[PDB]
Order: sequence, then C-alpha cells, then structure tokens
Amino acid sequence: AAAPPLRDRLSFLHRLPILLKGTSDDDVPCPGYLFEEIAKISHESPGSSQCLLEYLLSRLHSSSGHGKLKVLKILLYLCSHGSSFFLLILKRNSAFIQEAAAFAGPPDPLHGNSLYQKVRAAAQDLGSTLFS
Repeated sequence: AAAPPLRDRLSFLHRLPILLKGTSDDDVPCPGYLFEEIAKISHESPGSSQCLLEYLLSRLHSSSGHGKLKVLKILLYLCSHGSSFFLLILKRNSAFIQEAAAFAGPPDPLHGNSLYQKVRAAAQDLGSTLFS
C-alpha cells in the first residue's frame, strides 16, 4: 500500500485550516507562525508528508502569482525545517520547481511584471537550496 494511509488522509483534513490560511491566493503575506506549523505536519508521518506535497504542488501549479509565491516560501522553509522524507519526495517532483522558475505571462496593469519576477526569484532560491 504505497498511497498515504487513510488515517493520514484524515489527520491532514484536520490540518487544512492551517494550509488554507497560509496559501490563500491574495497579496496578504502568510503569517510567520504558520511556517513552523507546516513543518510539523511534514514530521507527523510519511503519509502526512505525501498529503502535504499533493496540496502544495497543486496550489503551486494552479494559483495566480500570489499563491505561487506563498507556496515557494513555504517549500524553502521546509528545506530547513521539514522532514527528510518530504524533501525526498519534493526532489522527485523537481519538474514543478523548474516550471515555477519559468513563470511568465502578460504584464499587470498596475504592477507590470513584478509578480512574475518575484515568483521566479523565489523558485530560483528554492532550487539553489534543494538541488545543491
């Protein structure tokens, strides 16, 4: 049984309020205290780590730049504070990090290309830590 144990699916459902607050697709920064909260989720079990990766990679791929930026900051924090297992599985999905480092699109009317720039630099920062 290689999928996350049902018990880990259920415990992760109980952690979704933490994650939803920390990755909302808006310009209000993620509160500092949620980073350690997230790291603790990854240390609960391998199954927890797998559920967490599914959530974060889904948001990274699907969100606007605002949510992508929050996910990338969370992932960089997890490089220093998350479980070794979580890092192993994130490494396996390095294609998503390369994709984020290539995020581009049409300029915003107010902010131009600054959000794209931020997102790409955060993904480069994650890559330099995770891939080195």
